[PDB]
Amino acid sequence: NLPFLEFPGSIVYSYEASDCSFLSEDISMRLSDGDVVGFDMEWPPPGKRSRVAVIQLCVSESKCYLFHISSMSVFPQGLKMLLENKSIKKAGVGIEGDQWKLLRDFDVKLESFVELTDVANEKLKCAETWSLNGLVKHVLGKQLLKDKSIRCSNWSNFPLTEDQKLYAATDAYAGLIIYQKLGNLG
Ligand SMILES: [Zn+2]
Ligand SMILES: [Zn+2]
Repeated sequence: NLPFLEFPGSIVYSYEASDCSFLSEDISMRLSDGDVVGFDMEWPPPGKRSRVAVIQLCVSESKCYLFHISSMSVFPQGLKMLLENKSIKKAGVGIEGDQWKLLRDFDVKLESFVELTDVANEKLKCAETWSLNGLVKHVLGKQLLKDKSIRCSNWSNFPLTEDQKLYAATDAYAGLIIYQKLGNLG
Protein backbone atom coordinates (compact mmCIF):
# COMPACT_ATOMS: atom_id res chain seq x y z
CA ASN A 1 0.00 0.00 0.00
CA LEU A 2 1.59 3.22 -1.21
CA PRO A 3 0.61 6.63 0.22
CA PHE A 4 -1.44 8.84 -2.10
CA LEU A 5 0.22 11.99 -3.43
CA GLU A 6 -2.03 15.04 -3.17
CA PHE A 7 -1.41 18.73 -3.76
CA PRO A 8 -1.48 20.17 -0.19
CA GLY A 9 -1.53 23.88 -0.99
CA SER A 10 -4.03 26.45 -2.21
CA ILE A 11 -5.75 25.82 -5.53
CA VAL A 12 -6.41 29.03 -7.48
CA TYR A 13 -9.30 28.43 -9.88
CA SER A 14 -9.67 30.92 -12.72
CA TYR A 15 -12.32 30.65 -15.45
CA GLU A 16 -12.27 34.18 -16.89
CA ALA A 17 -9.73 35.36 -19.48
CA SER A 18 -8.89 38.69 -17.84
CA ASP A 19 -8.48 37.16 -14.39
CA CYS A 20 -6.34 34.43 -15.97
CA SER A 21 -4.12 36.90 -17.84
CA PHE A 22 -3.62 38.87 -14.63
CA LEU A 23 -2.63 35.80 -12.60
CA SER A 24 -0.32 34.53 -15.35
CA GLU A 25 1.52 37.86 -15.58
CA ASP A 26 1.83 37.70 -11.80
CA ILE A 27 3.56 34.32 -12.14
CA SER A 28 5.88 35.70 -14.81
CA MET A 29 6.77 38.60 -12.51
CA ARG A 30 7.65 36.31 -9.58
CA LEU A 31 9.91 33.97 -11.58
CA SER A 32 13.16 34.33 -13.53
CA ASP A 33 15.31 32.43 -16.01
CA GLY A 34 15.84 28.86 -14.85
CA ASP A 35 12.69 28.62 -12.75
CA VAL A 36 10.20 25.82 -13.37
CA VAL A 37 6.51 25.17 -12.78
CA GLY A 38 4.64 21.88 -12.72
CA PHE A 39 2.56 21.71 -15.90
CA ASP A 40 -0.34 19.58 -17.14
CA MET A 41 -3.62 19.80 -19.09
CA GLU A 42 -7.03 18.12 -19.17
CA TRP A 43 -9.84 17.81 -21.70
CA PRO A 44 -13.03 15.80 -22.06
CA PRO A 45 -12.52 12.42 -23.81
CA PRO A 46 -18.57 11.17 -33.44
CA GLY A 47 -16.72 13.59 -35.70
CA LYS A 48 -15.80 16.50 -33.43
CA ARG A 49 -12.69 16.37 -31.26
CA SER A 50 -12.33 17.71 -27.72
CA ARG A 51 -10.16 20.77 -27.15
CA VAL A 52 -8.00 21.57 -24.12
CA ALA A 53 -10.38 22.46 -21.29
CA VAL A 54 -7.98 22.97 -18.38
CA ILE A 55 -4.37 24.11 -18.02
CA GLN A 56 -2.60 23.53 -14.69
CA LEU A 57 0.49 25.36 -13.44
CA CYS A 58 1.84 24.35 -10.04
CA VAL A 59 4.35 27.06 -9.10
CA SER A 60 5.01 25.63 -5.66
CA GLU A 61 3.84 23.22 -3.00
CA SER A 62 1.58 25.94 -1.58
CA LYS A 63 0.00 27.23 -4.81
CA CYS A 64 -1.40 25.65 -7.96
CA TYR A 65 -3.39 27.46 -10.64
CA LEU A 66 -6.19 25.87 -12.63
CA PHE A 67 -7.10 27.79 -15.77
CA HIS A 68 -10.47 26.63 -17.06
CA ILE A 69 -10.00 27.83 -20.63
CA SER A 70 -13.01 25.90 -21.95
CA SER A 71 -15.07 28.45 -19.99
CA MET A 72 -13.19 31.37 -21.57
CA SER A 73 -14.40 32.87 -24.87
CA VAL A 74 -10.89 34.09 -25.67
CA PHE A 75 -7.56 32.42 -24.89
CA PRO A 76 -5.86 34.34 -22.02
CA GLN A 77 -3.19 36.57 -23.57
CA GLY A 78 -1.21 36.59 -20.32
CA LEU A 79 -1.30 32.79 -20.23
CA LYS A 80 -0.09 32.71 -23.82
CA MET A 81 2.91 34.93 -22.95
CA LEU A 82 3.81 32.81 -19.93
CA LEU A 83 3.56 29.56 -21.92
CA GLU A 84 5.64 30.94 -24.79
CA ASN A 85 8.18 32.37 -22.30
CA LYS A 86 11.44 30.46 -22.86
CA SER A 87 12.83 31.69 -19.51
CA ILE A 88 10.35 29.61 -17.51
CA LYS A 89 10.44 25.82 -17.71
CA LYS A 90 7.32 23.63 -17.66
CA ALA A 91 7.78 20.12 -16.24
CA GLY A 92 5.44 17.27 -17.04
CA VAL A 93 4.92 13.78 -18.44
CA GLY A 94 3.84 13.37 -22.06
CA ILE A 95 4.26 17.13 -22.23
CA GLU A 96 5.35 17.22 -25.89
CA GLY A 97 1.92 15.84 -26.69
CA ASP A 98 0.49 18.72 -24.66
CA GLN A 99 2.52 21.23 -26.66
CA TRP A 100 1.30 19.69 -29.92
CA LYS A 101 -2.29 19.84 -28.72
CA LEU A 102 -1.98 23.46 -27.58
CA LEU A 103 -0.60 24.48 -30.96
CA ARG A 104 -3.35 22.67 -32.84
CA ASP A 105 -6.25 24.00 -30.75
CA PHE A 106 -5.17 27.57 -29.98
CA ASP A 107 -1.99 28.22 -31.96
CA VAL A 108 -0.17 28.68 -28.64
CA LYS A 109 3.45 27.51 -28.51
CA LEU A 110 4.59 25.90 -25.26
CA GLU A 111 8.25 26.88 -24.82
CA SER A 112 10.91 25.21 -22.68
CA PHE A 113 8.99 22.10 -21.69
CA VAL A 114 10.79 19.39 -19.72
CA GLU A 115 9.76 15.79 -20.43
CA LEU A 116 10.25 14.12 -17.06
CA THR A 117 10.31 10.56 -18.44
CA ASP A 118 13.41 11.42 -20.48
CA VAL A 119 15.10 13.03 -17.50
CA ALA A 120 14.31 9.88 -15.52
CA ASN A 121 15.53 7.46 -18.19
CA GLU A 122 18.82 9.34 -18.38
CA LYS A 123 19.34 9.90 -14.64
CA LEU A 124 18.02 6.58 -13.32
CA LYS A 125 19.77 5.07 -16.33
CA CYS A 126 16.78 2.96 -17.34
CA ALA A 127 14.93 2.35 -20.60
CA GLU A 128 11.32 2.43 -19.44
CA THR A 129 7.98 3.44 -20.97
CA TRP A 130 6.29 5.47 -18.23
CA SER A 131 2.95 6.78 -17.06
CA LEU A 132 2.82 9.77 -14.70
CA ASN A 133 1.47 7.50 -11.96
CA GLY A 134 4.22 4.96 -12.59
CA LEU A 135 6.86 7.67 -12.35
CA VAL A 136 5.40 8.95 -9.07
CA LYS A 137 5.55 5.46 -7.58
CA HIS A 138 9.14 4.80 -8.65
CA VAL A 139 10.53 8.28 -7.94
CA LEU A 140 8.36 9.57 -5.09
CA GLY A 141 7.35 6.22 -3.62
CA LYS A 142 3.75 7.41 -3.73
CA GLN A 143 0.54 6.74 -5.65
CA LEU A 144 -1.99 8.72 -7.70
CA LEU A 145 -5.79 8.48 -7.85
CA LYS A 146 -6.46 7.57 -11.48
CA ASP A 147 -9.96 6.06 -11.80
CA LYS A 148 -11.82 6.95 -15.03
CA SER A 149 -14.50 8.61 -12.89
CA ILE A 150 -12.31 11.70 -12.49
CA ARG A 151 -9.47 11.21 -14.97
CA CYS A 152 -11.96 10.90 -17.84
CA SER A 153 -14.68 13.17 -16.44
CA ASN A 154 -16.13 16.00 -18.52
CA TRP A 155 -13.44 18.64 -17.97
CA SER A 156 -15.37 21.22 -20.01
CA ASN A 157 -18.16 21.26 -17.40
CA PHE A 158 -18.47 24.41 -15.32
CA PRO A 159 -17.65 24.53 -12.57
CA LEU A 160 -14.98 21.93 -11.90
CA THR A 161 -15.95 19.70 -8.96
CA GLU A 162 -13.79 19.51 -5.84
CA ASP A 163 -12.49 16.09 -6.97
CA GLN A 164 -11.62 17.42 -10.45
CA LYS A 165 -9.79 20.39 -8.94
CA LEU A 166 -7.67 18.26 -6.62
CA TYR A 167 -6.92 15.73 -9.35
CA ALA A 168 -5.94 18.36 -11.91
CA ALA A 169 -3.82 20.23 -9.34
CA THR A 170 -2.15 17.03 -8.17
CA ASP A 171 -1.10 16.03 -11.72
CA ALA A 172 0.71 19.38 -12.17
CA TYR A 173 2.08 19.12 -8.62
CA ALA A 174 3.48 15.64 -9.35
CA GLY A 175 5.37 17.20 -12.26
CA LEU A 176 6.94 19.88 -10.07
CA ILE A 177 7.96 17.41 -7.33
CA ILE A 178 9.39 14.86 -9.76
CA TYR A 179 11.33 17.61 -11.50
CA GLN A 180 12.84 18.76 -8.20
CA LYS A 181 13.54 15.16 -7.19
CA LEU A 182 15.44 14.23 -10.35
CA GLY A 183 17.12 17.60 -10.77
CA ASN A 184 18.75 17.44 -7.34
CA LEU A 185 19.75 13.77 -7.15
CA GLY A 186 23.06 12.93 -5.50
ZN1 LIG B 1 -0.94 15.10 -18.70
ZN1 LIG C 1 -3.58 15.25 -15.88
